[PDB]
Amino acid sequence: STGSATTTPIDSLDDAYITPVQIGTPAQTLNLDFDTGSSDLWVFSSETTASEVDGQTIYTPSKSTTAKLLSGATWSISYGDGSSSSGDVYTDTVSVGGLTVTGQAVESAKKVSSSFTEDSTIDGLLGLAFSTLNTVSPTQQKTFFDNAKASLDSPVFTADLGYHAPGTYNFGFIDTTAYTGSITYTAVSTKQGFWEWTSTGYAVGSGTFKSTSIDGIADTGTTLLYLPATVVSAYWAQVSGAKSSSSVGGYVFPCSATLPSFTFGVGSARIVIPGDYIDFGPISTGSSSCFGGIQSSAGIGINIFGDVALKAAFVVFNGATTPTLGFASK
Repeated sequence: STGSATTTPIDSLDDAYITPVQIGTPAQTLNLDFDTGSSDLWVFSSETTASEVDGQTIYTPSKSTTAKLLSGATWSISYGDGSSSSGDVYTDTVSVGGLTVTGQAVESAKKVSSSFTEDSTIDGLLGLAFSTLNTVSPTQQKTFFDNAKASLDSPVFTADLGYHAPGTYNFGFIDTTAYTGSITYTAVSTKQGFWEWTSTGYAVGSGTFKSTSIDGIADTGTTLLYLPATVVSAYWAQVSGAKSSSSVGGYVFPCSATLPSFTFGVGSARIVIPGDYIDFGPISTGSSSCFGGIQSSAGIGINIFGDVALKAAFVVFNGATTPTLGFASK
C-alpha cells in the first residue's frame, strides 16, 4: 500500500504545516501537524477542557463506531518550547492520503497548554519519530508509520515541504519526479528516539564550505534551524545590523536586509537554503526588526534541522531495519 497527502503552511511565515487525517467511522477529518520529532498521535477532542478549545476541530470518539477506549491508558507530553498536552487513549481507524491503519492509538487530549489553544489551525499532532518516545502509559503505543510499515510497498515516508506553498507527505514510495539530481543517504542513530544524523558541514552565502560534523535531528515539527552558536554567529555576521537579542529571544536583523543563503552538507552533497527561507518577519506588527530563521541550539542540548532546513530538500525517512535519511535538492 501507499498514501499521499498534501501538507499546507498554517500561516504566511510557514510557522508549521497541517495535513488532513481521517479518524474514525464515519471519518472525522482533523488537520494534524506531522512531527518527525515526536511519537504521539494526539488530538483535540470532545474530552478537551472547553476553555482550552478555541476554533479547533475536535475528535468525538462516541460518534465513531470503530473507536474503543484503551482501558487504563493515559499520556502526557511536553515539548522543547514549553508547550504540553495530556489525556487518555482510544484505538480507532486512521487514514492518511488513502493509507489506512486499523487499531491506531489516538490520544485524546483532556488538557492542552496555551500555545496549542491559541493555534486554531492545528487540531493535533501526528508523531513520526521512533515509537520508543511514545508517552502512553502503562503500555507504550506505536506511531502511525510503525503500524503501517509492514503493509507499505517500501518501508519509507517522505517529506516535501513547501516554501510559502503546499507540499506533500508520501508513505510507502519515493516520487522520483519530486526532486532533482540524486538522493544522498546518510546514517541515522535511533539511540535518542529521533531521526538523528550528522551533517558534514556548512557554508554561508557564496562562502567556502566548512567541513565539520554537526549531529542533529530531522524534525518536521520544529519551525526553525537550530545549530551550534559558532555556526549561527558565522551566519549572522554576514547580515549588517543583525544581533542576538535576549529580550526577543534570538537573532534579529533589519527587515531591510537581503539575507544570504545557508548551505548544509549531506555526505558529499549540499542542500542550499535560500536567504528568503530564513526571514520570519517583524518581531511584532509594524516593527522594522525581523526574526531570524537560524538560531542557536545552545541550551537546547541538540541541533535541530527544522522546517527552515527541511523545506529546502526532498527528505526520505527510510524505516528499513537499519534506518537512514535521504536528502535531495528540488
